[PDB]
Parts: sequence; C-alpha cells; structure tokens
Amino acid sequence: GTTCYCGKTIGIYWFGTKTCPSNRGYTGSCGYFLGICCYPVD
Repeated sequence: GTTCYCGKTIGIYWFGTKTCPSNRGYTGSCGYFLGICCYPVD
C-alpha cells in the first residue's frame, strides 16, 4: 500500500507529484523516493 509513516504520523505516499493535494487537509510532507509522503492521511 501507499502508506508511509513519518515518525509516528500516518501519511500517504503520492507517487507522481511533489505537491500535496491541498483539497484534503495535510499538515506535513516527507520527501520520499520519487514521491511525497503527505500526512496525516485525511
């Protein structure tokens, strides 16, 4: 699954974009392998 934990926060791994879709409610983002882990998973 595209689930990635940043520290202890459950984030979602977006493969294909560098921008967290600002239509969810993300607070933080981790630069992941060719993708971005945006948390929390909203």
